[PDB]
Amino acid sequence: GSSGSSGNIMLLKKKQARCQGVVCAMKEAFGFIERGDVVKEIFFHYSEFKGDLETLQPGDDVEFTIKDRNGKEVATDVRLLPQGTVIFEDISGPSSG
Repeated sequence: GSSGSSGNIMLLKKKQARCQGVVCAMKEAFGFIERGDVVKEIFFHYSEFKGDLETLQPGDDVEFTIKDRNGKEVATDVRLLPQGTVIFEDISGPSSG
């Protein structure tokens, strides 16, 4: 009997896709994100924004995931993006992401 309950072994977790842009609108309740290659924008609420509401300007790059929201397309679970030009360092490892 070879067929049965099997497990415990390497597991590949390759990334799928994502959508990011630039915070063009700055308000004390909600804002909008602008796209580069494409011209599609969405409405994101700061309440969902998971970052530093204290220091966010002028328009730090941000990420989001378009869902199948009924009515309009909004961005849920917004997460700020990393700095632009990366700088060398002495931290060799798997890194995040």
